[PDB]
Amino acid sequence: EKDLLALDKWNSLWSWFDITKWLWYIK
Repeated sequence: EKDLLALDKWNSLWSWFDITKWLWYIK
């Protein structure tokens, strides 16, 4: 059951698409 919202698979997108590292300097 390939889930597009399965956060268990999003963990990989959070390793390179991490903007918090960007917002941590401002927000």
